[PDB]
Amino acid sequence: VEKVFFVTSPIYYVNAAPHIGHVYSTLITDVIGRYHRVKGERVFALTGTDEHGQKVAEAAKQKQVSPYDFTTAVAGEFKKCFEQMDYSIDYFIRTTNEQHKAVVKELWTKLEQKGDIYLGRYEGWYSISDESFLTPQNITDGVDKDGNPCKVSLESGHVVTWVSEENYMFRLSAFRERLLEWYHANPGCIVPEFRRREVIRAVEKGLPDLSVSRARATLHNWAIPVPGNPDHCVYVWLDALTNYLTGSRLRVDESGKEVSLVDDFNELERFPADVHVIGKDILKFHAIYWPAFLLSAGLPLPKKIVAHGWWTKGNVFDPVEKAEEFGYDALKYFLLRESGFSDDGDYSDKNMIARLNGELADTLGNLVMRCTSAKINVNGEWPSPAAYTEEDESLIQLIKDLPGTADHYYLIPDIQKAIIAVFDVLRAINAYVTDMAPWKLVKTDPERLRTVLYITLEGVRVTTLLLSPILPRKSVVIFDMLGVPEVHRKGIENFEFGAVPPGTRLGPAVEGEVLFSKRS
Ligand code: MET
Repeated sequence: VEKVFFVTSPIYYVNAAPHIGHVYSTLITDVIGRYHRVKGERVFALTGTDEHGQKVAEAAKQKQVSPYDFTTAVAGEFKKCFEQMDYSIDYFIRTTNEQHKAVVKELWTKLEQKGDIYLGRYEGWYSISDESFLTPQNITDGVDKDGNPCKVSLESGHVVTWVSEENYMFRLSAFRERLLEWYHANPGCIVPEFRRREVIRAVEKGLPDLSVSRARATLHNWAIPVPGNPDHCVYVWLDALTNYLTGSRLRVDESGKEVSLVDDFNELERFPADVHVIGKDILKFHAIYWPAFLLSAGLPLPKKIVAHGWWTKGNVFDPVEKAEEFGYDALKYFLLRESGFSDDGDYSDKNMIARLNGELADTLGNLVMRCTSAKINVNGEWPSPAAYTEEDESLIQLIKDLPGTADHYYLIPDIQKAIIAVFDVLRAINAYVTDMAPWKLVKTDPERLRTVLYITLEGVRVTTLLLSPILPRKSVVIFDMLGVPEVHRKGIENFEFGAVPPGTRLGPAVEGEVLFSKRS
């Protein structure tokens, strides 16, 4: 039952540079990973690059560079981007890696031996930009790169082309009943629920067999050869999906480089994924194809697929530019708070500033300053509380209930709802402080201040602990200001109210230090 918590992002295409969609997907992956480490579990978080296929090769042809140099360069830009964004991903995987290819061949061979791969033809539409097979119902009319009539995808609006090849075929049609059993037996396996319902409808309709090879010429020879048939290459998505299996089997050193590939996945206790984070654009591949391959191979199926609301891939939005302007943690807070499982979000500077000023500065920041202020907290310590009033007890109840509420939300996972829950408590704590007016209590009633101050400090600690996956740097600052011992900054034991004992001294002040500075 207890294993390493395995969380993954999709592996991104290297045809263009890093951008918001990749940053978001990896941010979600990172936060889930961070939450489970704070909870005290073992974690392996995976991200990477999808480097083979027609469109990557063509993207490299256009830049007058060999596919090897082009992919190695762009992968480097992705790695730099993720270091810059301050993630805590455990490993970065590239499909060009030899161990990955080893695993692909191994999986391919398994599927072939079970009788689930046969030689056939695909005659039909294809989107090179989505590397996706389409039926005629998923295309319509549109405009070429030059401007002529042509066909485009209803899915993405990218150009389609007709394909008539002799291909290796995966017997996907044979897995319809089993996939439907899987979805019905595990009704939390796809999130959010309306995307779960979408998948089920699709599979109910019926499943065609799936092309899993292309002729080597079509792919510009930039792909993995099919075992025992050099004229064919492995489909970029069988290749790409398999990264999760590869990553589950790689021992990794202290610096982050891969070292060794185990034979049996159970050695490392990662497979299958506990959470696959993906965009909505790639749901069919993760919820239909991937499990069908795993069923064919007799491999365990993933627990959860979370499909967020942005399609994974004169109006620029540069994450690193904005994080340099508003702060890293602040931008992360905004991206995770502004949207759930929909595109709609006012990603404007007006709204980024509204939430920076309203929530992060006025609600969280102001509250940290009030409970550490030398005017209010005169001894610079956690006081021992006196007797609790019924109003005190109501706030204490909220703080006690928060961990279990936030835990359920983080496990769904619905990170927006987990933030909202924490901030509801932060608002309540502010309301309580304005009622008790502890600044007045310093002169008039000191025994009472002890109680008010203790509750405020402990509320700030518990909320900050649950926000630490969202605001990893600022949570450390906050804990330093509160003087929270290092041991108390993680572990489910410290989700409990009263974990930091009275008499703990605060961290020292800096002359005019601000936590979140208000902009405009
Ligand atoms: C197995 S995840 C693959 C995702 C795909 N390379 C994309 O960027 O959309």
